Amino acid sequence: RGKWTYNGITYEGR
Repeated sequence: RGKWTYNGITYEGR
């Protein structure tokens, strides 16, 4: 956690 990547878009939520 904290990191989500989808469609090449990285998203570090927490």
